[PDB]
Amino acid sequence: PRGLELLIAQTILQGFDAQYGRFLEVTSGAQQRFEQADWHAVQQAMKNRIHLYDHHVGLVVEQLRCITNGQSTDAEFLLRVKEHYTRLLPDYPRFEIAESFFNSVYCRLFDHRSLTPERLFIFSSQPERRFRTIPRPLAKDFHPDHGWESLLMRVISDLPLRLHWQNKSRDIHYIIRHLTETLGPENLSKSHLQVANELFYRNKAAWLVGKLITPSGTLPFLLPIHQTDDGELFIDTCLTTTAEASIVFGFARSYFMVYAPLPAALVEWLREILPGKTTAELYMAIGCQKHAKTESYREYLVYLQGCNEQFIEAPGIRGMVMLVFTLPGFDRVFKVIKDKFAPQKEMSAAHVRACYQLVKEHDRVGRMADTQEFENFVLEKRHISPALMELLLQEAAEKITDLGEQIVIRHLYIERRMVPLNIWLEQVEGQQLRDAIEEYGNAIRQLAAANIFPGDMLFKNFGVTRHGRVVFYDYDEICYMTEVNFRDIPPPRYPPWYSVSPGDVFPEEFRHWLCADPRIGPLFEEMHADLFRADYWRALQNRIREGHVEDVYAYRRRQRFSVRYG
Ligand SMILES: Nc1ncnc2c1ncn2[C@@H]1O[C@H](COP(=O)(O)OP(=O)(O)OP(=O)(O)O)[C@@H](O)[C@H]1O
Ligand SMILES: Nc1ncnc2c1ncn2[C@@H]1O[C@H](COP(=O)(O)O)[C@@H](O)[C@H]1O
Ligand SMILES: [Mg+2]
Repeated sequence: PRGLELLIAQTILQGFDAQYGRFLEVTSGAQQRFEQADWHAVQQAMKNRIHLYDHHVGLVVEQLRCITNGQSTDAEFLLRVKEHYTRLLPDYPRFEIAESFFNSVYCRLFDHRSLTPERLFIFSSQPERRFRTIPRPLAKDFHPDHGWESLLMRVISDLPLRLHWQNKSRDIHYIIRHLTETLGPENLSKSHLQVANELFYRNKAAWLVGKLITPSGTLPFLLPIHQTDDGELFIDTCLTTTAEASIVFGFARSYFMVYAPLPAALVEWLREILPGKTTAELYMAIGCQKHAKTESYREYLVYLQGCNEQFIEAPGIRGMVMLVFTLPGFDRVFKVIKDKFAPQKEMSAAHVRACYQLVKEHDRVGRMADTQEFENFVLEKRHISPALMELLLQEAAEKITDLGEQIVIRHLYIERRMVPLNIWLEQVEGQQLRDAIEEYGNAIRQLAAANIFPGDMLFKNFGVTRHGRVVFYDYDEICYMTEVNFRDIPPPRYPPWYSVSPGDVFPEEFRHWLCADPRIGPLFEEMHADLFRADYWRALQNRIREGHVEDVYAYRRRQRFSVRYG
């Protein structure tokens, strides 16, 4: 009886302990991967780290099964287990993530249905932290008592990175000028530094994240440590702006790889810098993706209970395969695969689902948005707008089940809500339009350089962020770059003896679409003409196959030290 309820509760908790343990054993390898520039490893780590959590929830559920099987499928029994599990939390440093794990297990057990607040931690059970004193620092303070050249030499001479610096003084002085031109000699000496103990690794970079304490108030202080074609460590640029920081930790970049024995602590410190990020967003930034899903559902529930607006179909051009809706004042959209696709389409829901999975664990490169897959998402009929309820019933009838006052959508994705780039290009003008086309062209370029070929490059498949960045979001259109045949001469039209086969792509036909509006055409020819040349694309897939891995700067290129300062 009791003993069993306890074993279960404890095997679930032992499960979380083990998964987080494994999770950071992986993370700790980031330094070595970067130190030996093993770029291909860095990416496999991103995939293995992402699967860990589900792997363990898997093991734990199997155990839970053998351990009983008869009771696992029993809601009365699990009510007790939750009871005990909850009494094990007051101790655990990572209790919040411990709750998510319990939920994950609960869900696998009941195939994601009947999720009441009494059966799982949809809410928390624990009092809000509101931090005391971290058991151990997590960040060090640096005062310029001879500082700036001394302060910096001291911090640069603290990184555990085992490679040679290709002229520190050089980089160290670049940093000084920036601060100087930014704070003014006076306050620069009134201001100090507080840099996090751990480096945030991502791709071919090792990030330093600290706080610039100005008498004006605290500010972001980030230094992207890069490495030369032959192992030289150098600091490329320095960002002390909140907006800048928001991009570096943007939702369209792969999560950072930062060693964090106590996540909640790290998250809270982070709020200071980039204060526009919500709780889930901060977790997601440092890698706790599954836990952020838990927090996302909470922020959703909060916003929902506090608004008298109904769910309506997302603004823009309706799609051939997905049905996407949103709440007026909410910063996300829901996307569901439609029962049947438009005649012009010949792919399976399975393939669509595969693409979303493909990009989730991909080097998102800052151009593809993170998404959250939800099984059996529940909505309250009285919340769905009449126009939308009929769309769902007509387009996704198979994916929705009635429950009287509420409906259940079986599968769906949730992602950052942006404004469809096709709408932006019709709202913006002048400089703002140039910035969009450049931003758009560079999106294609970077996706391409990371073995991702957008399927349909039409504006309607891209979105514009709060910062005016163009991010791709129509994932089932995608295919790997080393999997498409680029061609020079386009097939005749007379708007087929000229045989074209699956995989063929004619970069010159792009002119026709991407340049039909006289407003933007010229802008393309000026900033992105290369995109119409099949030679350009083939060169790109050559470096891919050659195993090359292009660099990505989470900032404007004209901010790189080697650009502005000589
Ligand atoms: N992240 C988003 N933010 C804002 N609107 C979005 C977002 N994602 C999709 N939409 C809305 O839905 C439309 C895009 O639907 P979408 O392109 O994703 O279906 P689909 O992707 O075309 O099917 P397929 O992938 O096979 O091309 C846009 O018109 C846009 O208004
Ligand atoms: N259908 C759902 N409705 C509401 N929350 C969910 C749903 N599915 C999963 N979650 C939440 O997301 C976390 C589980 O993610 P997962 O393990 O992939 O099922 C849990 O902490 C749950 O609170
Ligand atoms: Mg589309």
